[PDB]
Order: sequence, then C-alpha cells, then structure tokens
Amino acid sequence: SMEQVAMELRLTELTRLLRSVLDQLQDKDPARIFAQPVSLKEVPDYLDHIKHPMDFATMRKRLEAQGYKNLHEFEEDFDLIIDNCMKYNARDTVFYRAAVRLRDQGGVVLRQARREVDSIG
Repeated sequence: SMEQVAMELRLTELTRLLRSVLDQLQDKDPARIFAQPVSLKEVPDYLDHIKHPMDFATMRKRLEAQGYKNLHEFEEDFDLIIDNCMKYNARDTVFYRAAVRLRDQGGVVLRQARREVDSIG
C-alpha cells in the first residue's frame, strides 16, 4: 500500500534524526565509558545487579534496524545506560561521575530532539 510506504518514509526520517541525536549524545562520552556492553568476562556478576544492560553500540544496532518506533523508546535506552551505571558504581567513581555528566549534557540535546520530532511530525 501507499500508506505503508509513507509510514516507512517517516520511520526512515525518524531513524535519520535519531542517528544524529545518538552521535551528539555519544560525543558527550569522550572517554568511551558507555561505548560497548559491560564485559561479562570482566564483570561476571553483572547480570545479578543489572537486569537490562545497555550501551551505545547496542542502541546503534537497534537504530540501524529501524527498531525505534518513537523518541520515547530511544530515550528509555539512553536512560538505561545512565541509570544502570549509577546503580552498579558508587558515587565516588569515574564511572558514576561520567554518567552524571552524560545525563546533564544529554538533557539539552534531548530537549531539542523532542521539539523536532513533534514539529516535523
């Protein structure tokens, strides 16, 4: 159907905008603390602590399979990255502090992304 295609064009455009958001968010992590999944070889107990792990490479695979239907779903995943980190790591660690800074800096980017998704439809 022509409607299915139009729907697919919007998803593709959302995917384009989310890719740009993702790039901008990831620049706020120049240490690459959140680039890749936590290693279960190096943190064998991790899944006893964190039930839904997340990281920027895993978000990127979802993104490129057009697996985010809306900004809300994308934000859920970004928030997992931050929230998981702030639970597993103590307040006085480079990891926790890096999550706080990513959260604070990402807020600005996400605030405008929401306006652009609403605005462009």
